[PDB]
Amino acid sequence: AARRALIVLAHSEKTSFNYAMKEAAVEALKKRGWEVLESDLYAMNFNPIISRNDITGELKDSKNFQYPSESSLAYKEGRLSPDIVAEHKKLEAADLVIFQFPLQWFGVPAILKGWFERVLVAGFAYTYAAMYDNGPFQNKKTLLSITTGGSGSMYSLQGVHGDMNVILWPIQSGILRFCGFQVLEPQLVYSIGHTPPDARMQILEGWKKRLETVWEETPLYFAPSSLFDLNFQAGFLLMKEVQEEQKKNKFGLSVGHHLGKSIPADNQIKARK
Amino acid sequence: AARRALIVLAHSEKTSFNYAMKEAAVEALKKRGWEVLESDLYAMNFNPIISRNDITGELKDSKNFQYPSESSLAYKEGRLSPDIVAEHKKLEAADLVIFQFPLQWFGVPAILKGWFERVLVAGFAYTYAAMYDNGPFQNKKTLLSITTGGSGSMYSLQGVHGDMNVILWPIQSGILRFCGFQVLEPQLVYSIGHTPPDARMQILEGWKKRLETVWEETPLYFAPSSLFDLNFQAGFLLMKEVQEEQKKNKFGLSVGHHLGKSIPADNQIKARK
Ligand SMILES: Cc1cc2nc3c(=O)[nH]c(=O)nc-3n(C[C@H](O)[C@H](O)[C@H](O)COP(=O)(O)OP(=O)(O)OC[C@H]3O[C@@H](n4cnc5c(N)ncnc54)[C@H](O)[C@@H]3O)c2cc1C
Ligand SMILES: Cc1cc2nc3c(=O)[nH]c(=O)nc-3n(C[C@H](O)[C@H](O)[C@H](O)COP(=O)(O)OP(=O)(O)OC[C@H]3O[C@@H](n4cnc5c(N)ncnc54)[C@H](O)[C@@H]3O)c2cc1C
Repeated sequence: AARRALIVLAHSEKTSFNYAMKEAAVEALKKRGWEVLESDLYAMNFNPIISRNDITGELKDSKNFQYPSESSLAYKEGRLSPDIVAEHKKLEAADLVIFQFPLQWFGVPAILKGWFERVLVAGFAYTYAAMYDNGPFQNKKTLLSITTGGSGSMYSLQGVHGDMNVILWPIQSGILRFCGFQVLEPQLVYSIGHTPPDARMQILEGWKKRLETVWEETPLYFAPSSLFDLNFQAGFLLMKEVQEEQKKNKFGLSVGHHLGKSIPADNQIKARK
Repeated sequence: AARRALIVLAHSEKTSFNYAMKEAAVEALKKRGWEVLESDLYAMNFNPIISRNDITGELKDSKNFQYPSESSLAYKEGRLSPDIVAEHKKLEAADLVIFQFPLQWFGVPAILKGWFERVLVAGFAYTYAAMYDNGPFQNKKTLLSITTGGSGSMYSLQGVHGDMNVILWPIQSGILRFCGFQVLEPQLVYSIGHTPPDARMQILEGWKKRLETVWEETPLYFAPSSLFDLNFQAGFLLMKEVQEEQKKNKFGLSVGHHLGKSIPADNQIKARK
């Protein structure tokens, strides 16, 4: 059941808790006989910006340059930048992809974003035909390990910043679910700048221990594609019948599919129903 | 009433609609006697990645390096990287900041995100004391001009991707409202790869015309800070009384503050109530 796992880290300092959280996981997975691959973006000095350099050879139409087309084509033609391929080879091998990073401006780190924008190529990572539960990565599992500066309360429903589930949605459903991944519960660590030395260790211990059975956890619930007429005809809308039935439901499905009703609960924070 | 405006563009090609949308705005504001400043990030070859190079001189504690502290301090001590200050000077002058960019992975472009993470320094852009409607930029107005590859329907409540409002929330409330900005209605252009030549022009015309009166539009509604006990004591929670009262309300306040109830409407797309 256990095999290869990819750990993507987005942090410049080796003295950070984010780096700790990194080694911990690596150390953990290894003991359980896994095979860990790493993409320490800051270390690799990975390139975040997307440009016509990601492609090799004739640019087809270098006049009215368009990245989406130029790249998915470069992909099939195997003319993609070597540093971008390097990653694909890793993704192709990883069964479990883990993203370690400090929450920055309600989102993912610039350098990480770029990895998404550059690595997750159309044709490889996704296709209008192969979206969400049809995505290419449906056999792989992924989760987010985040480090927050603010406090847990700040993200509660009555907190200043608002529901944390909303924040994760764009990342978990928008990028990972999109591509096909099975999104597991996110590892949330609030304000480590406030947590004392003890807790920090117990947190690393909890981390390690949670990894002993990551592969056996249930994924987060995202609205299944079946509920939609996935065609440019219907406009990719929730099927009339499904809308019909859903009318009898008091709750929405997921954060993005609240359907105007009350949003479930920790739909994006806890895996269950 | 009219004066300086900053336009930040995140697009590599000068042949893109996003570039069109950019000149249009510039051209428009200028006719109305504005003074336009620009930060074509790809052009400027702006640096997106955040690291200890953004600081000049002695790094205080270059042992357990921590970017939040090291930077806000470099800010006050005027020891910030020159390219980062260049922007600050622009922000300080701009009355209206407009962000033009193609939606990428349900978010902002890597290079743009970096600008956020690097330019919006603590002490200048925000402070735990000065957040949201207390933010430093409360006198400036901002809006997002986005270009989507997918179709409008795809983002509807019954669409594959889900409510568009959720997507914008992290950006509009999380970054812009946070810092103090008055967030105006976002300029949404869905799938221009499908819109015909005509529409494209009319869209640019609409754009132009909408700018003749941007400064007079009403901002989007975000839950006012007054509703919270903004202190590390209470944990920045919605005041008990406010919770009390809010109990009689059927709808939540904003996307992030849905308070478990039904989310208003185009709280993030249309400015009104
Ligand atoms: C541009 C930007 C935007 C941001 N936006 C947000 C935001 O929107 N919301 C928010 O909440 N926060 C935000 N932050 C703050 C950020 O989330 C925190 O600074 C970050 O998560 C802290 O994690 P870290 O791994 O860097 O750890 P560090 O700051 O280094 O802190 C780790 C702490 O644990 C100690 N430690 C390190 N290694 C170990 C180990 N192995 N064992 C035990 N103890 C150890 C360290 O000494 C230190 O006290 C932002 C920061 C930046 C720069
Ligand atoms: C990494 C990545 C992630 C993405 N993620 C998403 C996503 O999550 N959701 C999504 O919906 N899309 C996504 N996209 C697609 C992206 O949103 C579109 O490719 C982009 O918005 C198109 O805008 P553009 O300005 O580049 O225009 P272009 O692709 O260049 O297209 C402009 C069109 O208008 C024409 N045109 C150009 N200038 C003018 C002018 N002055 N007057 C009249 N016509 C003109 C052009 O000939 C062309 O047909 C992603 C793309 C990438 C590369």
